[PDB]
Amino acid sequence: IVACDDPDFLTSYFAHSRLHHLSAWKANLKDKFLNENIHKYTKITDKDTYIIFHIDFDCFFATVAYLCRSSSFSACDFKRDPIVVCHGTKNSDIASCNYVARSYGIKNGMWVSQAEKMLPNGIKLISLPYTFEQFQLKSEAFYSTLKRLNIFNLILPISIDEAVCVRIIPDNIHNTNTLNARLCEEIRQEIFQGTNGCTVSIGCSDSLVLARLALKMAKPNGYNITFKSNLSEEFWSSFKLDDLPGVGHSTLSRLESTFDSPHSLNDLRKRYTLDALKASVGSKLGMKIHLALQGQDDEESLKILYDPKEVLQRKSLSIDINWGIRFKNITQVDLFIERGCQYLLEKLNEINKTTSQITLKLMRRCKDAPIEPPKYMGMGRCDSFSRSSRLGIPTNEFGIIATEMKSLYRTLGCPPMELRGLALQFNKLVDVGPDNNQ
DNA sequence: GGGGTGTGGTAG
DNA sequence: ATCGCTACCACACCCC
Ligand SMILES: Nc1ccn([C@H]2C[C@H](O)[C@@H](COP(=O)(O)OP(=O)(O)OP(=O)(O)O)O2)c(=O)n1
Ligand SMILES: [Ca+2]
Ligand SMILES: [Ca+2]
Ligand SMILES: [Ca+2]
Repeated sequence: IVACDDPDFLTSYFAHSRLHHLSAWKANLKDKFLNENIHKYTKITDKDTYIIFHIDFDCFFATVAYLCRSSSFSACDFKRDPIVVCHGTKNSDIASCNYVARSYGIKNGMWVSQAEKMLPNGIKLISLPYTFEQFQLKSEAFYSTLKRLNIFNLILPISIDEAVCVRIIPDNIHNTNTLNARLCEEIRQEIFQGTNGCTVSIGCSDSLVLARLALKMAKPNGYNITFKSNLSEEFWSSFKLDDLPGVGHSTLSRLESTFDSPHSLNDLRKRYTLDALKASVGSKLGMKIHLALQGQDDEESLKILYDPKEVLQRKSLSIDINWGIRFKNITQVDLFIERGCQYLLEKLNEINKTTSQITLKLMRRCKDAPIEPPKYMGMGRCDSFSRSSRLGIPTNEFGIIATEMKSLYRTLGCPPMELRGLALQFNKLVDVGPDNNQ
């Protein structure tokens, strides 16, 4: 066991943290895209008419961890057992659950302790460990298969297990549902073969937003083709409000307050007005939802098609550590800040940039919150504080950056024993060119 | 019109 | 036990 004051803490935490893995895998996929396209264009233009195939592994970690499970789980049945992937036994996140588990109401992100209560007696939850390297290998097979099929003009990485794949249709060609279904079935079968048993679902449409909703309707282990010309009340009635991309729990709560608790996207689209929507959730998010309820993308979402190199380019670099943070004094806090800045500077030098602006953010135990929260080593209920600094000259120098980060910590006034989380951010990245003469 | 700050929220 | 990350738009509210 490795405590936060141990030099090996960051290495250990990132080795175990699935959320760190997701972030790192996504960042690597974006960098790979940029490196592979440095001399190519491969951007969608205004003259192109396109179809979106949104392809995503079903219950990704649960599927892979099952297929790669150790001999102690040899008898586990993926079709009949409720399966989760997690580290622990109580207040530990279910990173992924299979569709048997979801039949009982279990969802990704739930704690094991919450999920166990949803099972009737005699039904036992199977908890599989993470298989991080094999998650990545299955991802490799997925992205390799997509490219090998030679059916897409543009393949955009969304996640370790998910890609937006764009097919341009010439005016030349009469696209049909039958042709799209055959492509869906080819993709699904080739990925199933190429990954040695993992399944993907596919949403197929003429917008990014409808392709995402079609993907949800397709799952598990299926495909759905719903173009704007195919839209119906039956389609909209099939979705919850937070099935919309960009709508999470906070936005959902506002929509339910404003529109008398709609229970489907059909309820919402029959009740809303654009003006009332903007007043409830904000101008830009309101417009996004209004357009989505017509099956249409907003301008911000379309940028990934028309300028993927800009959208996928990294603009900031940070670490966040909000688990395991228990320091007794400022000396140990300062050493942790130094270790984090060393880690960040290794990443910054790998991309050959400097930074011009940095931020320290912290989580501090709320005055009335227990010192030991419900989740072992968790941050618990906290107040957040952050402060940024503009550096005089863009730099990659540890002495400058770590000294200023430690200064920023002091300005926020958090006693070491009350600290529950820390974020170190390089907010603005600056190119390094061949001319460095003053 | 231009700039700045810290914070909210989402995704996977 | 248990590994609650992290990029990035949008916002509110401040300056000239
Ligand atoms: N709260 C979450 C959500 C996702 N993930 C990890 C594990 C997921 O398997 C993987 C992909 O996320 P998805 O949202 O695509 O979810 P799944 O693939 O598990 O299920 P599905 O896509 O079938 O709904 O990211 C996680 O660790 N914690
Ligand atoms: Ca998935
Ligand atoms: Ca996914
Ligand atoms: Ca959503």
